[PDB]
Amino acid sequence: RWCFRVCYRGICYRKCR
Repeated sequence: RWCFRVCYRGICYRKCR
């Protein structure tokens, strides 16, 4: 599962496809 972390305004969330 490819997961990457994205930070938005400090909110760092992880998207996984």
